[PDB]
Amino acid sequence: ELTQSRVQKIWVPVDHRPSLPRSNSPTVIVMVGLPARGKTYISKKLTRYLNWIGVPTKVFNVGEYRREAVKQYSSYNFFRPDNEEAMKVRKQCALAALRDVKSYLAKEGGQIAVFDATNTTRERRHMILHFAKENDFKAFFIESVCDDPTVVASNIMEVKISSPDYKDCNSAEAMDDFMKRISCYEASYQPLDPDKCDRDLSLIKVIDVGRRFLVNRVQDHIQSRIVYYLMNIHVQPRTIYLCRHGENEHNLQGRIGGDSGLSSRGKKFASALSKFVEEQNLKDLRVWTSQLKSTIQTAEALRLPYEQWKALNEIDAGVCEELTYEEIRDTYPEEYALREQDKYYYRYPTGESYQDLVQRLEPVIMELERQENVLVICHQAVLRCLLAYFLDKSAEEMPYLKCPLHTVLKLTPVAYGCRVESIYLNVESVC
Amino acid sequence: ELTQSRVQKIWVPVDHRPSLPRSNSPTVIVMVGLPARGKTYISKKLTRYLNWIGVPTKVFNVGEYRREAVKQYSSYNFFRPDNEEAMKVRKQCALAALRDVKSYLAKEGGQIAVFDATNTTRERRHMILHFAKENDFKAFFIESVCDDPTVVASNIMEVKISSPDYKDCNSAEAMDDFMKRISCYEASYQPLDPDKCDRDLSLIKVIDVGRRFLVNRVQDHIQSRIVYYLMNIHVQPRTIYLCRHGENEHNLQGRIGGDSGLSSRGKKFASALSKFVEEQNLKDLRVWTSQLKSTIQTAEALRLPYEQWKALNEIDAGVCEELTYEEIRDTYPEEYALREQDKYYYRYPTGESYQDLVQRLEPVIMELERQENVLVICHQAVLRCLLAYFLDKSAEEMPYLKCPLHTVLKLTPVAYGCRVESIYLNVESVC
Ligand SMILES: Nc1ncnc2c1ncn2[C@@H]1O[C@H](COP(=O)(O)OP(=O)(O)O)[C@@H](O)[C@H]1O
Ligand SMILES: Nc1ncnc2c1ncn2[C@@H]1O[C@H](COP(=O)(O)OP(=O)(O)O)[C@@H](O)[C@H]1O
Ligand code: ALF
Ligand code: ALF
Ligand SMILES: [Cl-]
Ligand SMILES: [Cl-]
Repeated sequence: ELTQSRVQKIWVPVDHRPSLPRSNSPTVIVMVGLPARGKTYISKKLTRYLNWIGVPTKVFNVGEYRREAVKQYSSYNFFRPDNEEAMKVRKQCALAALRDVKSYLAKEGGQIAVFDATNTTRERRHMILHFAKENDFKAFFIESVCDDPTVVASNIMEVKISSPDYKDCNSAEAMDDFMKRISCYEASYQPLDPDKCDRDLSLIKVIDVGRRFLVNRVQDHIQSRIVYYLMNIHVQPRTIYLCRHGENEHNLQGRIGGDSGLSSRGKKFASALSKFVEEQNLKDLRVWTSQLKSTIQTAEALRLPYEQWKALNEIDAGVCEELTYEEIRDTYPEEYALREQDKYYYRYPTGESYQDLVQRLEPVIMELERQENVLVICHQAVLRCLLAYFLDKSAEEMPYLKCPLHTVLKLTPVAYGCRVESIYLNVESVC
Repeated sequence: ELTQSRVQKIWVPVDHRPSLPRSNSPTVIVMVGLPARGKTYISKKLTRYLNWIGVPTKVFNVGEYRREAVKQYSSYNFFRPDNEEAMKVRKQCALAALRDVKSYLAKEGGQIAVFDATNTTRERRHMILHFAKENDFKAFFIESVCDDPTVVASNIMEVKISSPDYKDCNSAEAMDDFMKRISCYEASYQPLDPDKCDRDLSLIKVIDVGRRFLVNRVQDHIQSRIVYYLMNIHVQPRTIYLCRHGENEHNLQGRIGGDSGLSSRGKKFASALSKFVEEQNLKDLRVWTSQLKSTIQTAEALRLPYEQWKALNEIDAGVCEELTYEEIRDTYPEEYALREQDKYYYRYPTGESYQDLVQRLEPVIMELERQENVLVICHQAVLRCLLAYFLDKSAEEMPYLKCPLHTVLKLTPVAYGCRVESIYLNVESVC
């Protein structure tokens, strides 16, 4: 005796509860490396990734604990190794972060805590290891090694000088301060040593902006997924454009899904998309579509090579496919109402949830990380899922993100994330 | 104007051909390392993987060229570095393999050539690099480093002593010969050096049976996928059991697909499966199901924890879902006949192909590589796809593999692959 859950449609054993109804290991990811090595960029982008694929992850940025504890930054003097008081403030900030890590993992349902600090000494890492061990937490280390002066300078310009630590600073003096800050750490810096001392630690060393990796003792599937991700991201700037198919005939009829073709306005969008792309004047631009006709017709207007992904097809509405929202309310009032109250987890009978979409889209996201400029012509539910990943929107908000017809979303890197610009292509469509 | 292809259902631009109709880089993977380091095991298992996911791959095992050129092996004396004639035979075998690599990649449609030899000197690798460069082939190196005497001995016992090179040998003398063979290579062995000399090569060094990896300059998505795979396989023995759901009510009716429940014989299978598993007497056994009721009912009979994968659900027959094969022939004679002539690539309208299945199953296969003992309770088309991967069956044969109801397929490692044993659980079912 199994029953199907109403929202997610999962078969579960009938729990004929008795008259008194009665009701693995979390991981600490330890960032390691000199200042302006990408530790915070990695921490946030990895966390963005892990949350989107359904692993509860949170960043514990010790520098933010320090900013909050100390109130205003004046100089690199705070980071001198001979600075006894600042050392103990720094240490207290780390312990306060660790307190919060313990609470997040052991009491708030978190799976992955990203412990973002320098962690450049064996003694500090021994301290974190002791803490993970006493809490039954796994520990995975990510060290970023970058000795290239151009990359470090560029990192300082891009994220440091505009930091609230330097609000009372100009660029040249910000840069000069930050360079001296970095030199404070150099004498005591003990890089991870997997071939000797760190033999037994689970780690990845990311070398020269991802050109080279050293990987030791991956222990489980989450570490395995983390490593895979870290090995496929790159820092060089690029643009991602996302749009729906031009309006289609089912849009005109208010019928959901199917495989209908472009209306005459959908085809006007497709020509305008073509003019938009040409005006972007990109050296190389990849174009991706789903396998549904409306996206492929749209891409055909571009006269560029394109590639079809079945993983980009619109959410499968199962028994509701091809129905209007009025016929859904009437034939399946119960299904309509379940969906409205739990829109992310809700599965159409014999169809999909947004949650299912996320899993189908995982390889699309991994390949997008590998690409440079890309235009993705897709579908409402798909686009929302992709946008949530790029803009770090939660599961609960994902199915409501605003993704109208005939509008390009243009995503560009700024600092520790993505900026979105909307470009409406001035072609009417149903609402 | 787009038309949908008949077999694969792909939208393509109508090719209104004129009256005269007119009609990237391949990769050489270079194995590196001492004898009995797993080079051939890796070459074959990687190739098995790449072919199953649709990348045409072939192994060029230089040792097999040498076996064929020289006729009978007597001793390690053949591999002495002072052996002028054998050196030139070895070199000629390598060049003949390279000739075949060129032909496979440049003329036969191959994408990945796995060049399986020792390749232990910088001079030999320079030679292969020159060959890839002059052919416009990419080159990716995989070195296996293993200094553990227990692993090397175990490798010799498992694959070497039973080699046709040692047909006129007993174990002790086979082992002794092979150890001296290995020592021939040690003086001239130049390991890959990514931190200096090999700075510019695309490579992975696999260290101590996958405990540690060094990765340099992954150039593209195929190398990226290769690395991911190599990092998630392990050599320790284990068993995989595969079976269909116990017979279901749609089986009884000859209706395909749906989400029907177990018949009374399907439930007798489920109890017997339970007794079969208990008799296997495994320490730890993972159980995986799809999200369709019939597999989950089957797993419930086991009283073990199990995990549901949507990726394990039966092929989606789209418009043919829930129809009998007689109603399919009658309503869709054309679809019936397209399927019969091209069964792997054929997609049901609004449904799936075996090809689609393979893509959905990729993460199931990657996680299976990470596991130890696993029982997968699934569905006919799924099981066939999985079996093809484990038994290295081609795409064309995959949809015909024999996968009857109420029968466990038990897969165990032997040498460079998997052995299958069939265990019928003595419970009748429709045919
Ligand atoms: N692996 C890497 N090596 C060096 N720099 C990187 C890496 N990944 C990202 N970056 C750069 O790091 C910059 C941000 O540095 P940040 O993360 O604030 O450093 P940290 O936390 O180490 O002080 C971004 O400009 C990004 O381009
Ligand atoms: N990374 C590895 N390191 C060491 N041994 C391995 C590795 N991977 C597989 N093996 C073992 O290699 C054995 C087969 O060796 P083989 O592939 O014939 O070696 P080679 O081609 O280097 O002479 C198998 O028993 C398998 O267990
Ligand atoms: F049918 Al749509 F975005 F409107 F996939
Ligand atoms: F319905 Al089956 F194997 F018979 F999935
Ligand atoms: Cl310091
Ligand atoms: Cl030799």
